[PDB]
This record gives sequence, structure tokens and C-alpha cells, in this order.
Amino acid sequence: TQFEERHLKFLQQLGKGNFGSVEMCRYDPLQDNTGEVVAVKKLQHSTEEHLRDFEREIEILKSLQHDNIVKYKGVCYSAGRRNLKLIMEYLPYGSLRDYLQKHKERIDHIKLLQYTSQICKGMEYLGTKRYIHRDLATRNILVENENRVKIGDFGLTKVLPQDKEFFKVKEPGESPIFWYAPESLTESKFSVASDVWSFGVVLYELFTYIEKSKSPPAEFMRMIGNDKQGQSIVTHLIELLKNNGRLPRPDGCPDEIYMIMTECWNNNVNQRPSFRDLALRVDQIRDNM
Ligand SMILES: Cc1[nH]nc2[nH]c(=O)cc(-c3ccccc3)c12
Repeated sequence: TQFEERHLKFLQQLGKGNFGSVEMCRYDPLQDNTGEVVAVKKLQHSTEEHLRDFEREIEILKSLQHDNIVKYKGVCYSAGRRNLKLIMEYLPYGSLRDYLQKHKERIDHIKLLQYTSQICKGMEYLGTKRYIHRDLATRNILVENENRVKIGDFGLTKVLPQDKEFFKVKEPGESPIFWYAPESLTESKFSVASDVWSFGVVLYELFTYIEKSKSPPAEFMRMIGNDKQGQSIVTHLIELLKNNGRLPRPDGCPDEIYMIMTECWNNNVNQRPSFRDLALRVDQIRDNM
């Protein structure tokens, strides 16, 4: 879990996450090829704040061990221990968002339901730590193989206080608003229940197959008026959601699955299902058949 900079060998640039870039590297202490391939996260701007944030992600990630959560491996104190890099497992098939677009040939509803279940279970696990993810979306889930997805992107995750069921985030500025529960948009309140709302959007994403014009931003913007810019977008999204405006049932999506979506998208926070409810329902659906 302490990786030496001189043995971390660059292989590929991957995405460019919030703190900075992510690379695929080979860790080869024996210097001969033959090491483990890993993902290495870097911090672009190591300010007092960005570092504190990066360090918080590391603690969080180091504290989780679950089949459907990306593996923490360690840290690398490069530049003479004057820089730090997070070392994680490398999942070869990238984000669930890209996978669904690139590998339709090997995806059916059963696979979609498997992914759905796996995400729910990772989310049950986070809840036992009182962690709120706050950023659930297929772009933030990673694919190990055709049978296995893992939740990643713990850069925005927060811990609920001892006895507070919600966390108010001082000011969400430049947010993924189209995944957010109304009370997150209106009050900056995040909770297990707001994660459930977002999971609903994730379930929608799965069944739209990240198709051309059916993404949540595209759909919401169609409903609201594609003309709209800046804050009018937010104003109209809120008003829309408050009075039961919802994303449409994807083409070929079963009614039973759309109902799961609609139950997650309850304005009434308490009435949303739990992740435990959701895992059971999805697994039962799979097991019937
Ligand atoms: C963190 C990670 N582990 N394995 C990965 N495979 C990828 O294709 C992409 C990432 C990644 C995750 C977050 C931000 C950028 C890239 C990734």
C-alpha cells in the first residue's frame, strides 16, 4: 500500500476526474515488466483545499471493502514525498456510460438488472458507513467485466453526522442538476434518500442504453425548452419536478422497471424505497423468469 514513484510505469491516460487526471500504470518493483496494472489518480492543483479534499477521498476509499466498490490499493508520495497520488484498481471496460454505448452487442435486460442489483448492494454497504455518495450516474460507475460493475467517484462523498439524516452542502456550484433530488436542488440537502433518487436516474440511463437523444440532460432540456440558458434552466427543472414532471419510460423498458424508477422519484423523501428494498425487488425480478 506504499508504492514507489520510480516503479510506477505509465501505460495510458484514462478519464480526467475532478481532482485531476487518471492514468493506467504498471507497478513493477522487480523492474522487468511483470507487475500489477493499476489506476493512478493525480491532483492538478494541490492547494490547501484541493489536498484536504483529495485526502478525504483517500480515507473514504481506504475504509470501504465490497465487491461492487472500486478497490483502494495505496498511495504514492512522488516528487520526494512532496506530491501524492492515489493508487486504485484498474477496471478495463471504463465507465458504465461508455460501456453501454460501446458494447451493446453483449448487453441485454438481464445484464442491466445484474448491474442494477450490484449498484444497489454497493449503496447498501455505503449506508452502513453513513456515507452519502451525492454523484451516482453511469459516468461514475466502472465496469470490470460483462458480469461486474463497481461504484467509483468518491470525490463528492460525505459522512452524515452522528444523528443527522441529511447533509447540507454549503453551495453546490456546477452540479449535475439532472440527477439531483428536488430537495437537493431547492435546499442543498443530501441524504441516503437523495442517493435513491439519483439511483432512479441511473436505472433510467441503463434502460435508455445511453442512446442519442434520451440522456437525462437531453430529455429534461426537451421538456423545459431547449432554448433556455443559465439559471432559467434550474428554475424550470425545479418547477417541473415539483409538479410531477418526470423522465419518460425508455423504449422497450418493462412497466415493472419504470415503476421502480417512479418510486425512487418521489418528492416525498420518506416514501422513497431503501437500497435494501431495491436490491430485493430487482433480484426477485431476475429470479422469477
Ligand atoms: C479509477 C479507475 N479505475 N479504473 C478505471 N478505468 C477507467 O477506464 C477509468 C477510470 C477512471 C475513473 C475516474 C476518473 C477517470 C478515470 C478508472
